[PDB]
Parts: sequence; C-alpha cells; structure tokens
Amino acid sequence: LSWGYREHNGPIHWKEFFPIADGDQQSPIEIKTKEVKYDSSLRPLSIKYDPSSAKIISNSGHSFNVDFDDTENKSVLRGGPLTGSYRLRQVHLHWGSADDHGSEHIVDGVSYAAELHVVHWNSDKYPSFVEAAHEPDGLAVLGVFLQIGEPNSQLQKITDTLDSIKEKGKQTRFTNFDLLSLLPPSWDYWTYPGSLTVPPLLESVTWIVLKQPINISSQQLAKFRSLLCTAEGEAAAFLVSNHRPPQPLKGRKVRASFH
Amino acid sequence: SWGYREHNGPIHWKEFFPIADGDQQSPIEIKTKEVKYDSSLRPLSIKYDPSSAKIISNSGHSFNVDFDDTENKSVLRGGPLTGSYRLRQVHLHWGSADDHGSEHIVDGVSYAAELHVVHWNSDKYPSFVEAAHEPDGLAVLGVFLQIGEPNSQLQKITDTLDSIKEKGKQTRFTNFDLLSLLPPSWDYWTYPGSLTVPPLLESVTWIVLKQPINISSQQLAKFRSLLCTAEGEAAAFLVSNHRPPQPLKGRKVRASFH
Ligand SMILES: NS(=O)(=O)c1c(F)c(F)c(SCCO)c(F)c1N[C@H]1CCc2ccccc21
Ligand SMILES: [O-][Cl+3]([O-])([O-])[O-]
Ligand SMILES: [Zn+2]
Ligand SMILES: [Zn+2]
Repeated sequence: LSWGYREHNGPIHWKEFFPIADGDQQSPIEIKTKEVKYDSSLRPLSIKYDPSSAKIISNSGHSFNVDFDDTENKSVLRGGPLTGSYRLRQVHLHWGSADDHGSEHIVDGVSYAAELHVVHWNSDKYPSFVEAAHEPDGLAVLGVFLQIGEPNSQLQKITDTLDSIKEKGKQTRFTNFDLLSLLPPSWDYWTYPGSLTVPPLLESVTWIVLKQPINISSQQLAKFRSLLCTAEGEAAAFLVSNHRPPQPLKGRKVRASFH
Repeated sequence: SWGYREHNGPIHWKEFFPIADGDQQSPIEIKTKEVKYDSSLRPLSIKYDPSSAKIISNSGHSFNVDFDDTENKSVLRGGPLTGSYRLRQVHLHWGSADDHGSEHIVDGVSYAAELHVVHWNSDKYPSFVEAAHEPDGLAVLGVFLQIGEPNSQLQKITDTLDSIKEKGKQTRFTNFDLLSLLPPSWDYWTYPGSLTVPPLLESVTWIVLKQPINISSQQLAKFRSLLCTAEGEAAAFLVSNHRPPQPLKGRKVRASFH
C-alpha cells in the first residue's frame, strides 16, 4: 500500500485499508493527568543499551529509521510495566509542519514539536519482531517528547546523515550510536496498552511515555522536514509532517510511574 | 606501608589515617529492614565503552583496571547522582575463603568478592584528583560476586594475572565490556561514604547493587596468587583485601526498589 501523511493518503484515510484505525486500543492518546493513577506495582525501569547495536539509518518514506541488530540481548528494556526482556529494534521520529505541534501523545492539551519512538520486542516469547508485533504483549515502545529549546548535541549523529538519506529507500551505515544519552534525565513515565501509530496500526504495544521532554532547536527540526516521502525517480514530495492525531481512550486507563 | 596483614591491616590504618574513625566510613552492614525506600532515586543510567579500559596492574592492594578518562565516553548518571560521573578504575576485594570476601555485608551475608567501579564528577571538578576530596566528588558502584559458573568476562582478567604477579607489574588490557558484566537487575542501595582503602576520603556516593554476579572458585582463587610485595622484596600473597564494616553513625541507607 501507499498510505502516508499527504491529503489523499493521510491519517483520516488509513481506516479505508486498516479498519483497526478505529479500534479500541489505538495510539497515540491524550493523557489527562487528573485521571491517572500512580501504580506502586510498577518495577524500576531498566535500560541497558549498547552503542554497537545500531547498524543502519534509512529513509522509510515515513520517517528516518535507525535499525539495531536485534539477535542479541545487548540492548534491552526491562522492568516498569513489562514482563521479561524486550529487545531494542528501531528508533524513529514524528514531527509536524511547524514547531508549535508535531508530537503524537498530548498531555493535558500540550503538544510538543516532535516525538521519538524507541521500539522493542518480546524476544522471551516470540521469534522475531514481525511476529511479536501481532501479539498484545509483543512490543514495548518508549515515547520521548521534543520541545523547542537550545540545540541538542545528541541529535548530531542523526542530523549529519540526513542529506545521504534524502530519498525514500536510501540507507547508510550507522553504528556506535549513544541512544541512552538521547533520553531525558528523569525517566518518570505514563504507561497504557495501545498500538503502532502507523499502518498496520497493530494493537500490540505497551506504551511507556516519558514525562520529561528533551530539547531540539528549530534549525535542527527543520532538517527532518527536508526528507522526502518519495523515492529516486518519483516526483518529489517532502515529509513535512508525519504524526498521527490522538485517538480516543475507549475505556483504557493510563498509569503513572511517579506520585 | 598499609596493607592487610597483621601489623599493617585495617585495624591499624587509623594510626596513619585518622579519618579511618570518621563519621562517613565504608563499607557498612546493609540491614534491609532499616533501609528507606526513596521514590526520588532514579534508575542507573550506564554507558561503558569497551575500548575505555587500557591497562591492568597489581597495586599491591588489588588489581586495577585503569580506563582512559580523557573525556565522557564512559559515564554513570541517574541513581542518586546529580550530574555525570566519569569511569576511572575497576578493582576487586576478596577474602581467604569463598564465603567471606565482600566489603558490604547484607543482613550478615558476606559474598565471595566485591567489584568496585570508581567514577568522578567531571561536571563539577576538572580531574579525579580534585573530585576525590569533595563529598559529591566520587561515585562507586559495588557489585557482589558469588561462587557459581565460570564468568567468561572475568576469565579475561584472570588470564592476565600471571603477568602481573609482582606489585607494580602492568600489562595492556582493553576491549572489556563492563556494561555486560553487570547483573540483570540494577536495583541498588545507596549511602554517603568513603574510599575503603587509605586515604579513606569521605567523598563517595556508594551505589551497591543487590544482585550478585557469579565467578568460579578457581577463577577467584587466582586473585590470591597476586603478591602485596614488589620484585626483589620477600614474597607475601594478597590472600585477603577487604576492610571490615564501619559504624553507620546515623547515615540513611536508601533503596531504589521495594
Ligand atoms: N588515579 S589513582 O590511581 O591515583 C586512584 C584511583 F584511580 C582510584 F580509583 C582510587 S579509589 C580507592 C581504591 O583503589 C584511588 F584511591 C586512587 N588513589 C588516590 C586517591 C587520592 C589519593 C591520596 C593518597 C594516595 C593515593 C590517592
Ligand atoms: O543499626 Cl545501627 O547499628 O546503626 O544502630
Ligand atoms: Zn512512531
Ligand atoms: Zn574498593
């Protein structure tokens, strides 16, 4: 298929080919903090990341994707709401066409300029990321907000590659990536059961959305909007915006890691 | 000079370093019913580059793995810590017998050995030397060792020991994946304390992990084959190098977990 974020193929149209778009556990969501409850049963979060696990960065047409060697438990997410070990697989980013909004999750009506997703899968139960994405307990995703602020030096390894991956399908070697340092200092989070935010919109994600944003400067953010959603030899169109709006909770409750 | 033998060992260290009898000395008894769970403590944020290790030596008091601490390739953040603490050195404490070799003791349980991973506050101080004399200067991660399966990462250290038998001997050592050596759970206790060797400076934020890592008996025993004496001196073996627990003196020990 040819879903994307343009007029005819964008979010409002995804239900034409992916009716789970109007499902009961869709993401992203709005977090109403007055209705969130602290859950003391959550375990400490554990983030063990190895910079050598990163392999390549590519333009998927819908974002950049940093892909990690995942046949190995060198980079794993454990604890918090999770049972077992979730292997790091992917990092990508969502933004809007201007700085004032662009994040996917929205907390008490506040948008941010962008939102990073860190995708992991349950290799204690499932044989592959692809399989795990079809199971309710299969995926765990960290959401990190990016607010306009002074430039963030931890985005340089990414931003330095963008010209090399301007067209859809381009890739480049990308290793020795310090993902850990791209996370904010506080890992306090909200957690809820939801979905991929792109087709196929599978309801397989335990979301772990960090409260504290990181910074990005407008000049850094603008470079992402210079990526294309089209391949070499196809009429050029820019990936100026790639975020899905929040979907209704439909009865789900959001839990907080913090009082 | 100070050591761990009868005339120069821990009970005599105060005779040359009077802070041995200070109010924030380490190690301690960790009594779990007395520890305070603190929800403000953060999970450890750990980044260790395997290329940072450069040299292993025999100090006469332990082995020491020295890391290149020129810049922030290998840092510890989070936990109880404000700011970034740069990796400097790793060393080990053990005893003459496998069931009593750690420094920290948990509800009376000694472990077979204890690894110390030493870091310094480069966000506030320009060097390890300046950080080592200030109460927020150092962060040390303590990791217990229990007897079990040979540890393939510790085998890399044990393989070097014949080459550093004498005090002052050094040999090149790198590609040490310290992050992978750590146990599965990074839950910890923390308290303010000190170096556990002279000069016993009270500059250490201690972070003691609850879950041990394993080592075989035979691997552990090889560390007792190091000498506390230099080439040309009468040989004496480092069969034990752990300091006894010190009075808590009203410090609060906190837990990251409950
Ligand atoms: N950079 S170093 O090799 O010197 C050193 C380290 F790297 C350390 F990690 C430590 S921690 C104590 C356990 O070995 C030092 F004490 C020292 N020793 C220093 C610490 C300050 C001091 C005072 C008097 C004698 C020696 C020392
Ligand atoms: O439990 Cl205390 O030994 O510090 O009184
Ligand atoms: Zn996403
Ligand atoms: Zn020590």
